[PDB]
Amino acid sequence: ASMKVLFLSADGFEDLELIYPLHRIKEEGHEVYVASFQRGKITGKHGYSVNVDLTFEEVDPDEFDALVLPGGKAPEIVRLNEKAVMITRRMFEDDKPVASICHGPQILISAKVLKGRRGTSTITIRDDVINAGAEWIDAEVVVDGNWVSSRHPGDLYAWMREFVKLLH
Amino acid sequence: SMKVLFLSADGFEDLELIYPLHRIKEEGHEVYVASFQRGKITGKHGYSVNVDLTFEEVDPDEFDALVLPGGKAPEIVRLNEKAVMITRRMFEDDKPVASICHGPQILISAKVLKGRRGTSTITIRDDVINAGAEWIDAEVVVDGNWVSSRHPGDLYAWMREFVKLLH
Repeated sequence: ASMKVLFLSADGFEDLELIYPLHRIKEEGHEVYVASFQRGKITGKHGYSVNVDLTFEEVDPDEFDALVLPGGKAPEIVRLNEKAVMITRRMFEDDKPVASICHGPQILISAKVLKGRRGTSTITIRDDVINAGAEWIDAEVVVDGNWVSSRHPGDLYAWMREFVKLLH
Repeated sequence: SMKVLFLSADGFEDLELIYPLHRIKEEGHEVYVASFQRGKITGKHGYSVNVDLTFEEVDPDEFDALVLPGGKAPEIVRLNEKAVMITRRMFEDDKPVASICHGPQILISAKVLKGRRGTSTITIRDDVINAGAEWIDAEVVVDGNWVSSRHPGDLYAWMREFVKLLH
């Protein structure tokens, strides 16, 4: 079956980490939506632009089948938005497929869903993932039930290779 | 499992090189970045990729498919006789060749486009037409072995069709 996949991001996203899964997932015939603080566009660390489909306030988590959490600087401000964190917690706790890369897990940390879980992130926040109760693993991709996690843009091939398997 | 060669240089459009590298590797194919020299090459937006081999080191007979990303790189790549030879040989041998944006400037220089059909960035439409091809404004065009797209907005469709050609 086809899915509606939600992406949470903001200005300062790591360009490849948002744009790669958008296209890769759309290739499969899934529908992709980007939520952020405001309608309009968001701009990456490296200058690429992405259109925003809806705001965090507008999101009904029950309307979406899967969640993607790219990295960059964006997770540090996205994790301060209580709605974005509530969306994340709801979707993750409902056991919907959730994909994260790089700093994306800072949103998962804030969502208080990582205790007893296993995955990865940029190693620069390894200690924070551990402090959130998860086992941190240094690997290109980790699959922990619904949670598919990778570290950085070198891992993109493996990240979506594993994530697309959950999107049916 | 095929060996897929990418021709690029400094000034490449970052997504147009990096998206297909990962997308194709996902499939279990082996990917190779060739440029003027060993070391690294850096995109328009500052992403870096390692160079696996030089143009002069490439035997086109050892590669199964070819990818030609865009940006500023094609305009200097098309000046390299060997890079142009690699592309002419692989294309005439009917191996899968994917191009996007300015990548077809290399195909123009390889003199392989007469009576062919495809796309590119619209800013070089007239040059593709002058090379003997029919130019189509579409997110992806498939003309036998030649899969062509225009710009980063077309990436999903571009590799969707190209991966099919690879299997």
